Amino acid sequence: LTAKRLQWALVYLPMLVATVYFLVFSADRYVSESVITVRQTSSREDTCYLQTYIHSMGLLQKLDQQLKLREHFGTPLRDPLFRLWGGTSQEWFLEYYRSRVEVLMDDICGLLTVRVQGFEPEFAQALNRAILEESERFVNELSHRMAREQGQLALAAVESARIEATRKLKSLVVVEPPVLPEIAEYPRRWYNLATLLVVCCLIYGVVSLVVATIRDHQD
Amino acid sequence: MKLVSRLTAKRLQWALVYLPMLVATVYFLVFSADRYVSESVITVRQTSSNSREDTCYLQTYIHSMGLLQKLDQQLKLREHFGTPLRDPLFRLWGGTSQEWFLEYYRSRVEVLMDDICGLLTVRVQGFEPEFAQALNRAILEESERFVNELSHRMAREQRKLKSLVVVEPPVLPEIAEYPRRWYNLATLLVVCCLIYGVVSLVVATIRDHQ
Amino acid sequence: TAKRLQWALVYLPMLVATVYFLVFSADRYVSESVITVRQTSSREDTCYLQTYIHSMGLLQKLDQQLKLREHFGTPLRDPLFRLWGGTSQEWFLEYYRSRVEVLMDDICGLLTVRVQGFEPEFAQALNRAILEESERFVNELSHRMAREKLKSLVVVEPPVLPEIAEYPRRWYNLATLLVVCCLIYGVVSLVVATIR
Amino acid sequence: TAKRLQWALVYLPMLVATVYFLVFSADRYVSESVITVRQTSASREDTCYLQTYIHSMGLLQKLDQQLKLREHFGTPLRDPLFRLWGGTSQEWFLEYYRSRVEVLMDDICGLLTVRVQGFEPEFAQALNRAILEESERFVNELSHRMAREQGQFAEAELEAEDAYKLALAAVESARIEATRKLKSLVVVEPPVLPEIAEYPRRWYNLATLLVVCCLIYGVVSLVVATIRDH
Repeated sequence: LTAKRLQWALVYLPMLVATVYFLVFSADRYVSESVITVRQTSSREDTCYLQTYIHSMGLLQKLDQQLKLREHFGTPLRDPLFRLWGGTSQEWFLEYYRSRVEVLMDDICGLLTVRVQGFEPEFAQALNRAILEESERFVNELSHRMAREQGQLALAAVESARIEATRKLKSLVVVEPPVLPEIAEYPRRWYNLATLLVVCCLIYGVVSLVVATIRDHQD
Repeated sequence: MKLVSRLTAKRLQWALVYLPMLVATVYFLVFSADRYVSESVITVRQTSSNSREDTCYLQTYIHSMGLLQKLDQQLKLREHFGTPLRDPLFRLWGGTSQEWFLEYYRSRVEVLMDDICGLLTVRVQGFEPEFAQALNRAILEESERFVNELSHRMAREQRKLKSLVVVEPPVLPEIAEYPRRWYNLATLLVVCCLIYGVVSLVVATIRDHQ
Repeated sequence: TAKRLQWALVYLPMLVATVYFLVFSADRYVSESVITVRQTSSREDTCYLQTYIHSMGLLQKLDQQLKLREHFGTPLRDPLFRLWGGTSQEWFLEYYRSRVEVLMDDICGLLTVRVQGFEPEFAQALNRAILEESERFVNELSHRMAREKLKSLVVVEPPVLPEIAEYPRRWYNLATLLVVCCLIYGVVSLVVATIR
Repeated sequence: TAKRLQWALVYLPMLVATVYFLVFSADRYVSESVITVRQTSASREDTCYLQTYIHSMGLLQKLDQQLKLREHFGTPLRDPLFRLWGGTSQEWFLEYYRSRVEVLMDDICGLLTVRVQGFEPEFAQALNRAILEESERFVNELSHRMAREQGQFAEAELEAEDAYKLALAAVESARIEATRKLKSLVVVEPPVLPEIAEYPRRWYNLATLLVVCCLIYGVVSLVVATIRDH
């Protein structure tokens, strides 16, 4: 258990693996963020509804039928970690999508920021636009169905029910529309490499100090 | 006290160190039964004005008994849950009591409440995915019927008053979420080790003391 | 000596509990019901129901309706949980309060009532009579207020016929008694050894 | 190893700093304005909408099409670290603009303070006025987007006579809603024209560099002592 073996098996090997991954094997991932809010036309419950519905399963069924997500995410064969392996289960696909699309909530303003990822910037922007339009359609159809079933003299009630069923009661205002990225911000190769270098340097130092400490006993 | 010296290091190991993974491996791999899960997300609204409390009403009503009787008459849960004879732990034995059936149904159907803004999530386990989806849909339809009858009664004593919002409809699973075989094996390894270390220390000090 | 506290402290309660729970105990079925009072047009009415269920007048009306004094005297084999004949009215009140457990869930205003009895149909009938009389009192309060169907009772979970005896848990009671008896033995042995 | 160790993590770092700061650095002028939106005839949510929109990306595209900040921010060649290099990424441009434009909100009153940076005073003032005008137009456009859909719905409904009356009244209400300035932005302090720079604070960063260099020197001396005792 010499120092050469510890340096080779704790510092040089993991840094070598990380270097030959992040430089020649990793696949770039472009993000396309947007900032949205849903308001009543002359609201925390509706933004919770949107936050849940974005990570839902029916939205995935619609989006996979629309923009062909599965065959897009299987394109980069060089990177084996972030690619979507073919023939995988539906639950793995759902978890992969939930990892790719990140939704954050600003509770002070109730603003939903959605950052989607894709291996092509145009695909990421198209996916974000599809998410926005499907979210608006869902938040509209919910109120449409609710008012139509609630409304279902008598003639005035029928007229009120039909005009409520056809009215655009809800609307989604796009504060910051889905942008088209130019370069990929993921993965942060150099930051990850520096963090890993610090971590294995500290780990090697700690284990070397421990080894010297146990070796101190010389009966 | 004479049996304390019998417990050598090799003995206590076969005792709680290896044995447990033997039985865990012969159960979780060749004896357990898959359990597909269907998940739905709902919330009831204030349409009967012309509302978390109604959601807790629904939370108590889902884990009730009359709903279980209705579902047993409708979809025959009792005969379905006895299907896997391979795994008795995850199976409903025939001829059991009604209360044990109620506890089994409460264990299978899991209801959670997102409390920051009140979203009712329901996860239903079944040995076939289509049966889990059907049970979830039946639970939702009886849910809507009860929340409508909840008002229909006082309206009659004094039209769809309330309504059920379906954020996430009952999905049809493809692969089985439970049981987590390798995960349970890993946690079992961790616990069996920890207790072996602790009991080795305590048997060492009780051997030294006497 | 130390054998006196070894035997007479922990063993004799275990033989007593064994000869009670195994043979001398009487099975007690239990029914449950989950309700909420709501106006037909409200926590105050819920608190009114809470203090009215465990009251005196309701006990008199229930004794007239169903004669619980005869029903709680049937099992002669159980000397503790049976209702002794010719007891005081106050002991009857405490017995009724023990046999009918009401729990309040105030995060949404839910009443739950669990009624124990030696017959399952009797337990269901007692639960239904309690629900009916509580509803009658709920509207009678407003009727007497406005005299010089105002309110209704919402039934989340109606009374249920029990099939097996949920109470008492013999093995659970024996185990927790064993644990406490051993603890008591441990503490008294430690102090009686460290006093020396 | 012993004496040359300090001649690297402290003195040399402090040096590569003063010759850059007092010779290589170029001044950066600051233009300050204080704004608050208001409903005509709380209002904090629209102010925080505005806070999001100022640092947003579409506003940067509009400002680049209007005033062409890309070539302006690359004019001073004397600062390799502070200028905007040519051919850099769009995201780096967004980060640079976010760094240059500073937005604060005081919440006990809800006033927005916008402090923009530049290399000329006239350019800084014109940029501040550009964000002011674009924000004032943006709030009105956001409010009118919610009204043009109602106008379209009323036009669809327009396609006994009481139905005609309500269809005309609703479409007239939608028309007068779509053409009215519903959200108006009032300026407490208009953008000002600076005279001297303030944000190239030479003496402030030198103390921080001194502190971090002393900390690095101490920790590196301690680990060197460790490895020497080993």
